[PDB]
Amino acid sequence: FQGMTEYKLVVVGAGGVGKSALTIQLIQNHFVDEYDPTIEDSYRKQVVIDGETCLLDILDTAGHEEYSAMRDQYMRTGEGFLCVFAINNTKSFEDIHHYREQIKRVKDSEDVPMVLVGNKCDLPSRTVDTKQAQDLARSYGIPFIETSAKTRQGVDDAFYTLVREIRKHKE
Ligand SMILES: Nc1nc2c(ncn2[C@@H]2O[C@H](COP(=O)(O)OP(=O)(O)NP(=O)(O)O)[C@@H](O)[C@H]2O)c(=O)[nH]1
Ligand SMILES: CCCN1CCN(C(=O)c2c[nH]cn2)C[C@H](Cc2ccc(-c3ccccc3)cc2)C1=O
Ligand SMILES: [Mg+2]
Repeated sequence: FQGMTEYKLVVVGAGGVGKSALTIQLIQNHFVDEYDPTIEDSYRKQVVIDGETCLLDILDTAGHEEYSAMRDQYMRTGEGFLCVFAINNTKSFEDIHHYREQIKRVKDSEDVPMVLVGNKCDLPSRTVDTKQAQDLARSYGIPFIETSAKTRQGVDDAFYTLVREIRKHKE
């Protein structure tokens, strides 16, 4: 034993779905009301999951980005991916297929650890039903979790679930 296990997590999805708000709620216990578009930012947190101490290295990505060799390079180093849409934005849900294809291409694999995240569950303007998102996740063989970065519903669960998926794949 030379130190805690490290997990490299990448958060992807369309512009404005709440990738940064989810990550800042996890790290700082703070809700960000402002919309400041991301290029690329990285965070670390030590947590205990299923009795194992580990270090989460989290990469928060841009939601609007043309083809970039530099974006492919950091995605290749990711071990697992949170694929985020907003439950009030149907286009962000339709964009999930494109994120999943991008990940499979860069990792050269059909079997990459991933969790589908439906964020902004606190808002009254739902356009994507729970059953539709659950059906999509079942079709991919991955978990689905509903979150709110404002209330904190599901935030720890999304990240911890992704770690559990990475552990299953290693074993
Ligand atoms: N009501 C509510 N608002 C949210 C939630 N998550 C994010 N928001 C709001 O949505 C806006 C965009 O959030 P942000 O985290 O910056 O989105 P992003 O996916 O990181 N955008 P980008 O891809 O440009 O970096 C902000 O005004 C933020 O407060 C949520 O769960 N509920
Ligand atoms: C230290 C400077 C570089 N950073 C920036 C921020 N860090 C800091 O501690 C910090 C504190 N003050 C300012 N920065 C933690 C961060 C650790 C980290 C996160 C993510 C990844 C990753 C995940 C997926 C794919 C590829 C890579 C790999 C590593 C990091 O190493
Ligand atoms: Mg962001």
